[PDB]
Amino acid sequence: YAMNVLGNDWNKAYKKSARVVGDVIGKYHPHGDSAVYDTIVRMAQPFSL
DNA sequence: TTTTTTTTTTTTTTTTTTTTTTTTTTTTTTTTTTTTTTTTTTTTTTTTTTTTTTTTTTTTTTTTTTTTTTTTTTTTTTTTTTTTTTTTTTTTTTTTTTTTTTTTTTTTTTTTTTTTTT
Repeated sequence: YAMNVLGNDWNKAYKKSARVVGDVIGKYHPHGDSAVYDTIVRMAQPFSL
């Protein structure tokens, strides 16, 4: 939801992971960074999903 | 106004314990030295027809010493018991998976101050 609200569309240019993690932690997820980034890393990598 | 009782932290330095620097013994690790395997070719060894004079088996008969034989008494064999080892259920502990809670370190760059050595 944070990546959709930011506008991280698949055909648009990339955005840094720090901005997305900061936006998620600031707005939606109250559980602090370094665990949202692990979920993002797992969702990105092709041998896990 | 002078004088009298009591209380504790310090002059403490010494005894006990703890912490921190040390170096003998069995378990790793790199080296040299000896067991394995594949090619060349090479004189050398070795596979297969022909002839040949040989020397051991099969007609026949003989005996004697190993094959018959019965029996006493041993002694290896088997029985029970118990110990030692092997092997497998049982239990315990530890590790990895993915979202969470927490933290912790090493260096550049300059300029100024402490803090030891000569």
